[PDB]
Amino acid sequence: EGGPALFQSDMTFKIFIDGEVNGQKFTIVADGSSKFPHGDFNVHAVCETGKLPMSWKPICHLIEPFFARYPDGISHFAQECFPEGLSIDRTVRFENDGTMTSHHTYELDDTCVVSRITVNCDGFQPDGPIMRDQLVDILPNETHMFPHGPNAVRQLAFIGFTTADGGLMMGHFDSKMTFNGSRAIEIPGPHFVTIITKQMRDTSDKRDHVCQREVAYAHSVPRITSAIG
Amino acid sequence: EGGPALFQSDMTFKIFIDGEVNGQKFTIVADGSSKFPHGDFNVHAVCETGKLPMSWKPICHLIEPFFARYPDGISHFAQECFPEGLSIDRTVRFENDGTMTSHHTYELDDTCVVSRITVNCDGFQPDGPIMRDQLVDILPNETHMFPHGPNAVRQLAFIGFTTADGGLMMGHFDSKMTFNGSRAIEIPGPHFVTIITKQMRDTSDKRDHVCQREVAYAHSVPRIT
Ligand code: NA
Ligand code: NA
Repeated sequence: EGGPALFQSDMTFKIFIDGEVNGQKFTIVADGSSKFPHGDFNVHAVCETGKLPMSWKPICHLIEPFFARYPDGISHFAQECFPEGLSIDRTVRFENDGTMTSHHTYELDDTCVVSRITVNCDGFQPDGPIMRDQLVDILPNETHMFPHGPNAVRQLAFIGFTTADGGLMMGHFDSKMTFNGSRAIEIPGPHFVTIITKQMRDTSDKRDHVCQREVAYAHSVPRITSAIG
Repeated sequence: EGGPALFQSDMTFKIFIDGEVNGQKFTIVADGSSKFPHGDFNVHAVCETGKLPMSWKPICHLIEPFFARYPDGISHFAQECFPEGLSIDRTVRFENDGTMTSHHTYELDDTCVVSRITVNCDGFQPDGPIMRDQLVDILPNETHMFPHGPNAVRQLAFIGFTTADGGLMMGHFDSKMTFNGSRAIEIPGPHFVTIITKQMRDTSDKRDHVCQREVAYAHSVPRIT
């Protein structure tokens, strides 16, 4: 078919993030694993440039759609896309402050997916909860997957973050995933992928790092036909 | 006695929509019932000005949040608002198209809920998918509910409609539900309400007649560690 074939074993992945927040460059490298059947995976992320000038929380969606556990009967696009891979173009528009714009590419290196991401963060308030690291947790969410022309899928999401003063920071996530090949590919119908994300500190690592576990799984909701069933 | 105690019965409801779309005034008088434990209900939507001048599709959300089946661990704000009732302010932004701004009030009549809605449909493309009635299916969605201050909840959603050309027109839905009381009211934490709707264009006479079914229920999602 046959991308899903390749992902039937336990994979590794490596992430290279080249970023810019308010004219200030930063670099994040990450690695982790996803044991079959997937949909529950951990990543260790380190800031190469010493200290991250912002909250690690908004970085969560940067540090693997092919690792979400999909169901039998919904087509797993991210996985279909290999070996030739896929690009992602993504904007996160945070209400009353900055926009995160990223470009991703994914290559398959045996049982290792290599991810290369440039990210720009502009218009972020230097006093705000993101720059001042006042973000407490990442809200779970129901992202919405929509077929998009012949080579793409579109992921729309509301990503919310709890602040220190108990309020809420809301990002408008819009993410295009484009298949790199020219061959026809199966494009899944409208569905959902649920994403729950927790960021933790490992006492082991002295570096500016996070460990991050994501539980992600796809699902659909039964359409009604008057009765329906 | 307030809140969900009022909803422990079977119930009807009534909707009055005063609207306009790029000038064209229209009134809708929808009516329906919902049956304990609710979460699945029908509405009979009747235009009192004859022809609805745009698709009936984007009107789905206009034609009952208290009729969602809420599980036990999740506070049902829409119901807790009663008797005092609830007001709603709602914007829906269509990519490359117009914006529905609506304002709803709700009032309890023992076991009947009265809905009073105004809605401006503006900036809509005169030849686009909505005005040309080119939208086939209303896609289902997982609306996101968030606490919004001491007396409100915010509902965010992407409401997709499939077009004639087979593609999808996307609505960015932002709706603020505010308790109209001074009394203290529980605000639920972040959750979701799954909404599934099916629309049908019931036997046509001097008026646009429309039937709609909606399954709608609230849920949380897992948490880690
Ligand atoms: Na599919
Ligand atoms: Na609750």
